Amino acid sequence: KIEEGKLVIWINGDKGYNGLAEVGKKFEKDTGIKVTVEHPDKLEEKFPQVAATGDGPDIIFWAHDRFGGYAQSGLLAEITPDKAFQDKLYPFTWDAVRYNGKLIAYPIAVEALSLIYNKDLLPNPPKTWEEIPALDKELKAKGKSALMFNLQEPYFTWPLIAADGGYAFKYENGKYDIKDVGVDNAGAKAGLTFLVDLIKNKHMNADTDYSIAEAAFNKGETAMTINGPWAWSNIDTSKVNYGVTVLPTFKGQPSKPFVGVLSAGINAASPNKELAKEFLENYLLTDEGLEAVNKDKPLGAVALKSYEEELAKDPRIAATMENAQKGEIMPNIPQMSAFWYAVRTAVINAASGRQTVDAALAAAQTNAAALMDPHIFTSNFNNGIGRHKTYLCYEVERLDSFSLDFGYLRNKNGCHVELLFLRYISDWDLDPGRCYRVTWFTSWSPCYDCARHVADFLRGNPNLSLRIFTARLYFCEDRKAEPEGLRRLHRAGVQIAIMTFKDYFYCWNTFVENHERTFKAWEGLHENSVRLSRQLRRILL
Ligand SMILES: OC[C@H]1O[C@H](O[C@H]2[C@H](O)[C@@H](O)[C@@H](O[C@H]3[C@H](O)[C@@H](O)[C@@H](O[C@H]4[C@H](O)[C@@H](O)[C@@H](O)O[C@@H]4CO)O[C@@H]3CO)O[C@@H]2CO)[C@H](O)[C@@H](O)[C@@H]1O
Ligand SMILES: [Ca+2]
Ligand SMILES: [Zn+2]
Repeated sequence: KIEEGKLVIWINGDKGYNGLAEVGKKFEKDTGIKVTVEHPDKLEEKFPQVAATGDGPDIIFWAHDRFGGYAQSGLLAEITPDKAFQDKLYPFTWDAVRYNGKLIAYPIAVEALSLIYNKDLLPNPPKTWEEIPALDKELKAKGKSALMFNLQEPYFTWPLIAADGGYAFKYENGKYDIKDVGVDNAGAKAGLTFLVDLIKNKHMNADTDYSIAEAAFNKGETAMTINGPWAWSNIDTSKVNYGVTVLPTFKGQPSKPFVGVLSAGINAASPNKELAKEFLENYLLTDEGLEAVNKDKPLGAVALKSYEEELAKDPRIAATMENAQKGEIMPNIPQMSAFWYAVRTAVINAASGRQTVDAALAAAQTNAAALMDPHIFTSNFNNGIGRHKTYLCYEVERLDSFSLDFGYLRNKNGCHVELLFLRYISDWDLDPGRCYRVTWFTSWSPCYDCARHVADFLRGNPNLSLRIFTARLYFCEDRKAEPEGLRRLHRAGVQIAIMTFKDYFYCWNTFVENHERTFKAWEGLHENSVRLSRQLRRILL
């Protein structure tokens, strides 16, 4: 449901979407092809929903942190720029859009948050966060506040949380450990506690959003703020005398903002994949293109070497790059949106008092995971009681071993969990140059049909290993076909086993929102496990 011979673009409203629409005009004049530029709310949320059915825009613009998700779902076309073009752009920006061995998007510009001060109210901006209270007291007397920034988005408070030692996923040896999450470590709590204490002590209000803070600073009501390049335009229009310096340090260490890389990706359902490539390579990622945009609203430090050398003379851009170096670049992995949704809830609740810092950050670590209700796990994985629904917990590892994703799903819409997993892993289109191992923890054995498709799919993909651990056996009677289906899976190389306490214990700690409560085994677990183990042993002979 996407029009051919036309380009629709989605970009966020805080970017220079008018500047971009002009590049679409130049492009239209030189080709005849119309270029619509829309900027819907929550476009980053809307895209995956529409794109999954063959609708959506041809090009989507967002920071790169959300693209691994889009790629896993099979929503992005593979971009393929020649070696000549890849030279035009800084190497490290290409690395930000590298996922699953492919390039998934075109990098446009590097964004990072900076401290923005009013020279008239504060000629010397504070070097530490700890001054801000005394600074706010000194200023409150004159009818002004010291600092105002958006507290409704974790992006803006992340620099303070990350400073003392908070982090998203541990990065070591070039890879990300998705099981080592550092949102609740000592550092995180320290930085966030400072934030809350500012709110308790009446130096910041908890309800301050983006528009409120932007209006405060642009009317000279608050001495400082914290924002990105995109904000500079309206500060100019307001004729405030502003500087753009380094984010203050916390406990001696620098604030570590998450660095975004504005990126264009192409809808895999687009018929206009060529048009999009032509537009992005030869009209936007040029000198003329980026300027048209950067004049509407600043991009930061663009990815285009030629045009960046020119922009880097700006002292504002210098500070941006200084903060970016101090900080880290955002991971692009699918876990990132979950992480962002989680951290968001923490800062809001901790800031409003609904929770304590320690409590909020605890829940964040847990929420960022795909976790089951404990009642649902016990209700369904009991090896003695047969519910009429199937649950599947899965882990997907890479044999280099190293885990890429873990989650759970249940049968839905008359669609068995086995076929649902097949779609999820097909859509992903894993790099066939490497080897992976899929592990299922399922509550029922697979029906006969699904045993075909899983066997077919596995002979279709020699580089995948499947291990199924099951709680019960479905229709393993002699007047049923299912028992052979388990042999056919076994012959396709699949390791089938019955779950045991070790397995239930692992699942309890991995796929369940257990609240630290220890796994209590049910009466008949060890007996049922033993009985079934033999019953299976009898099937695979
Ligand atoms: O929870 C309710 C909210 O849900 C939606 O917000 C989500 C996004 O969908 C997530 O992707 C994520 O947002 C990240 C964002 O992905 C990340 O790039 C960064 O965004 C910066 C961006 O780099 C910069 O260019 C500029 O646009 O500012 C952005 C920050 O505002 O950080 C984001 C998170 O702070 O998480 C959010 C929820 O936090 C939906 O959009 C919301 O309307 C909804 O309320
Ligand atoms: Ca760094
Ligand atoms: Zn089935």
